Amino acid sequence: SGIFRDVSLLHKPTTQISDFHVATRFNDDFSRAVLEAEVQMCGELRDYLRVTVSLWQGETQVASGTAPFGGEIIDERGGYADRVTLRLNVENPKLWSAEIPNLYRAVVELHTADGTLIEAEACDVGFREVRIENGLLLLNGKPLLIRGVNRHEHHPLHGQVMDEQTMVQDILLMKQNNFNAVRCSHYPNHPLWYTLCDRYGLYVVDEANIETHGMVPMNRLTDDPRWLPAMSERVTRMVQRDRNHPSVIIWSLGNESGHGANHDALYRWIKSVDPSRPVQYEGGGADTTATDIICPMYARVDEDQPFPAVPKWSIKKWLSLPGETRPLILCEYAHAMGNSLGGFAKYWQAFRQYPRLQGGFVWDWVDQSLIKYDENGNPWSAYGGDFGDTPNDRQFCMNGLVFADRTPH
Amino acid sequence: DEANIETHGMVPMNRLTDDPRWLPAMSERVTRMVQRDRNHPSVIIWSLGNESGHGANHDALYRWIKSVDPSRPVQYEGGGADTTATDIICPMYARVDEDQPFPAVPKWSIKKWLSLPGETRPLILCEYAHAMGNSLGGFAKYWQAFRQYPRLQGGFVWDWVDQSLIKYDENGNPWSAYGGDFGDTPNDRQFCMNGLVFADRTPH
Ligand SMILES: [K+]
Ligand SMILES: [K+]
Ligand SMILES: [K+]
Ligand SMILES: [K+]
Ligand SMILES: [Mg+2]
Repeated sequence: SGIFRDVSLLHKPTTQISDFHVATRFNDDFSRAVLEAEVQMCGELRDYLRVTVSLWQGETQVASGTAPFGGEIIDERGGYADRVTLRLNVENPKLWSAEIPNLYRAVVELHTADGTLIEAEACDVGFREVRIENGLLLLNGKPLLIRGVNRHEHHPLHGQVMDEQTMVQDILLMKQNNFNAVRCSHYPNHPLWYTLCDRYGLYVVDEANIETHGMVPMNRLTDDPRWLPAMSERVTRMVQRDRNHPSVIIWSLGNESGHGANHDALYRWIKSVDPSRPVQYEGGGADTTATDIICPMYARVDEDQPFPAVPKWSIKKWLSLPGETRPLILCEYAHAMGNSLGGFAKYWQAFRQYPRLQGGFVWDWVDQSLIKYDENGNPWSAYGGDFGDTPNDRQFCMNGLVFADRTPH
Repeated sequence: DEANIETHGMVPMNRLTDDPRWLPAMSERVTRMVQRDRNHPSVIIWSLGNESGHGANHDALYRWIKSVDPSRPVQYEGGGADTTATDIICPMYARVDEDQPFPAVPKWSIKKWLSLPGETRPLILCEYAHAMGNSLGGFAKYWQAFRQYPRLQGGFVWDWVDQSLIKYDENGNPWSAYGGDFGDTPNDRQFCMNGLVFADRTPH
C-alpha cells in the first residue's frame, strides 16, 4: 500500500484543452491515411478561439489542420460547441509496428485566430491499423505472431514502485530475448511504460485493474449491477488515459473475475468508444461474449482439460469447435515457476503451423521475490510467508523468466 | 452416392469439367443418378464424382442438386477438397498432423484444415488409410483425432476389396493376378490391390 507512483502539480489555463483523441484510418494498401483528432475544451468559449493540430516527422511538418470550435450536428439539440475534430491527410505514412516503431509527433494547439497560443498538448503518434478479419488479428493488414510475456510491476527493493531505469532494463531484455509484446498483468501501468513501448516497439495489452479471483463463484461481484459503477470506472478511466498510445493494440477487461453481465456492458462500451482496438477478456472460459480473441490461460497444445463450465481445450481443438471463428492468443501460458518451460517448443511449433494460433504471453517476466537481510546484514530472496504474512502462498510468487534482479533463469 | 464422372488423366485435371461443351454429358451423370436414387434412406450425401479437378460444370451441378433435393448435403473433393462445390471438406489422404502443402491443391493436416481462416464446414475424408499390402500403419492416429475434434467426423478407408483377378496356371490352378498380368500395357501393376479384404473376402 502507499503513494507508490508519482505525485505532480499541473497548472492549466482556465480556457484549456481538456481531452483529445487521435485516430488513424487507412486506404486498402496503407499508401494513404487520415489522422482525425477530436479536441475538447473546458472554460469560456470565444469566437476568436481555434485549434490547430499539426503532425511532424522529426523536424518537418507533414500535415496540419486549423478550425474554430463547433463540431458537426449530432442530434436534435445541435452539436458540441466545445469540441472540434481536425482531419489531416497523410500520404505514404511510415507505419508503426514492434518491428519498426516509426512515430510522428502530433501537437494540439489551443490558440487564437490572430496567433496567440493559449496552451498546447502533444503525443507520439504511430500509424497502424489493428483489426480482426476472417479470424485473424491483423496489424497493418498482416497477421501478428505474439511473442508475449506478462509483466507485473515489481522490484525486489522498491516493491511496486517503478522507475525508468528498471523499465528500460526490462524492455531491452525483452527485445534481446525475441519478445515483441507485453500484457499489463493485471492493471494499468505507470504512464512511462507506454511511452517506452511506443518508442522501443512492443505490442501492449492494456488491462483494467479488476480482479475478483477470491469470490465464490468468481463472478459474484462482476454479475452484480451494484458493482457496475465501480467496475465501469476501472475500464473507462483506463481507456481515457491510454487510448492515444500506438503500442496499446488490445484492451482487456481485467483478470480472473468470472464472466458477469458487467463484463458484457463494459465490452460494448469500449467497442462503442474505440473501435480501433479489439477487446479481450479470459474470465468465464476464455471464449465468452466479452472477448474478441479466444484468450485462455494454460490451455495445452494437444491435451484437453475438460473442466466443468470452464474447460481448457487443446488450443488446436479450440479453434475449430462448432461455430468458432476467432483468433486464439493465450493470455498466459508456459508457467515459468522454478525449473520450468518444459514443453515450450510444442507451443511454438503449433503457433507456426496454425494461422489462427497467433501466440501468447508467457507467465511471467520477473520473480516477485523481495530482499530481506540476515543477522550479518547480507541480503537474501524472500517469498510468501517470509514476512510473517499468513495465510500465504509461499513460493508461488516466483514465476519469472528472470530473477527479481533481472538475472536470467 | 457418387456420379460416374472421373477425368483424372486430363491435363490439367479440370480440362473437361471446366468446358461448357461437356456440361450436358456431365449433367446427365448427376441428374439421372439423383432421379434414380433419391428415395433411398441409406443415401445421406451426394457426390459429384471423383478426381476431375474443379470446373464450372461442378458448380452448376452442385447447385442443381441443392435445388432439387435439399434433404442431403453435396460433396466433391476435386480441386483441393474445400471448393465452392462441396458442403463437406472431403480430402483424400490428408494426414492427421502433417501438412503436405502442394501448390494449388494442398492437403493440410486435417486438424489444421478445420480452422483455416474463415472455414466452418465439417471434414470427412473421402479416402484415407490406403490399405495396400501390409498397411494401415497410423490408423489409430486418425481415430484419436476424430474422437477429440467435433468437426472431424471420420472418413472412408481406401478401400474395401483388392481388385485382383483370377488366372489359371498351366496345371489349371488358380492364382491372383494384378496390373499387367493380362498383357495390358501401360499398367499400374499391384496398385489395383488396396483392400482391407482379399478379392475372395478373406480378411487382411
Ligand atoms: K499462427
Ligand atoms: K503466482
Ligand atoms: K468428431
Ligand atoms: K488403386
Ligand atoms: Mg505552427
